This record gives sequence, structure tokens and C-alpha cells, in this order.
Amino acid sequence: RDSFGDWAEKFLKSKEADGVSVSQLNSYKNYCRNHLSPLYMKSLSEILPADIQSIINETKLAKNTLKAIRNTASQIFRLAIENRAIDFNPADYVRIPKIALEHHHHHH
Repeated sequence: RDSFGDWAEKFLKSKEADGVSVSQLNSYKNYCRNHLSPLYMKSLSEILPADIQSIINETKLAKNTLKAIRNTASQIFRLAIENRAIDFNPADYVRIPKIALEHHHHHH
């Protein structure tokens, strides 16, 4: 009975009350709204570890951004674990792909 959107909104409000910068707070909101959008409408029990990994596959941005998305999710799941809504953190099972060749591709 615990939707990711529920806990995400609480996490957002939590950090807003914690005293983070508005731009920073809006960053969290953007992560859960845009990237974790499919998850936001799902329940914690309906969220798959490989499903989050799929979001990382579809999100094609810089390393820092990819990890930031996952880190944000991890913190949200941790909050859920605090209330014991979910029993584990699938986001911490998500690994950030390091597809990196020393030789340049098309973009020099």
C-alpha cells in the first residue's frame, strides 16, 4: 500500500524542511518526476531492481547525473525502509554502467 510517489513526495518535503537549496530541492523533484516517472506511479512492492536499472539505461546523461538519480532513489527507499514500508533497497543493487573506451568515438 506504499506508492513510490508517496514516499518521494515525503522525501522532497523532508529535504525541503531539512533546509536544502531550492535548486537542489527542485533537482530531487525533477529526478522523481521525470526519470523515476514510471516508478512514481508504482508501489514499492511493484518496483523491480532491474526496472530501476532500465531507467538508467534509458537515461543517457553524464556519470554524475546518472549516479545522482540512483542516489536520490536510494535515499527515498531508505526512508521507506525506516518506516519498514519496503524491506530492502533495490536502488543500491543498481550498478552504474561504465562503458568507457580510452579511444575516442565520434565526438572527439
